Amino acid sequence: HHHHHHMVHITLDRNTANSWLIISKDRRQVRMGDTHQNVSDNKERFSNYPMVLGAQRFSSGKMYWEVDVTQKEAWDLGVCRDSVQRKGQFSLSPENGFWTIWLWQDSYEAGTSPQTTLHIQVPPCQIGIFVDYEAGVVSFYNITDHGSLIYTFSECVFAGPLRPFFNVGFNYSGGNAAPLKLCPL
Ligand SMILES: CC(=O)N1Cc2ccc(N)cc2C1
Repeated sequence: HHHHHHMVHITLDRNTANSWLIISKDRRQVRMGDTHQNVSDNKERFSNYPMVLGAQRFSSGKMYWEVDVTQKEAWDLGVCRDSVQRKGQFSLSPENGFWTIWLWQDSYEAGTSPQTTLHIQVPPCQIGIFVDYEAGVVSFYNITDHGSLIYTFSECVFAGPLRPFFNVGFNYSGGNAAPLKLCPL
């Protein structure tokens, strides 16, 4: 891919974070804390899962960013509508306003309904995410494997402003404490 030149500087929005997340001072890294992080509740926070949004909102254009997933066992990445549900249980699907991929139990899957099996030969340490708003496209790239394509959602019906979406995953195993990190341009 040659999407690198649409690079955007993403930062995380503390106000949207699940109350157990710890976001770095530079707002470029997030990890699961071992307890509640002593913040007030608000209507923006994801309550049920270790999720957080980017601060940036996109309603046009082409955008590209990269995320480091080194040594994690579980995570979700992509974009979502600004108006997605925050409270209670929900599935990650385009019908619910999410365009995502994930790692879970040693398999990679795209957040379609039902989910789609991904075929990745080189487990990624960094993921590239490309959004073309006008084209209705969200694509995922394996930066560890020379930028190879992972998955493309096409004919996307965004139906509103988009935000970068992150899930650091639970850490029941003790093997998933590592952060998600936004990689430098
Ligand atoms: C609401 C719910 O079922 N959750 C969210 C959450 C957050 C942190 C921890 N340690 C456990 C759980 C389970």
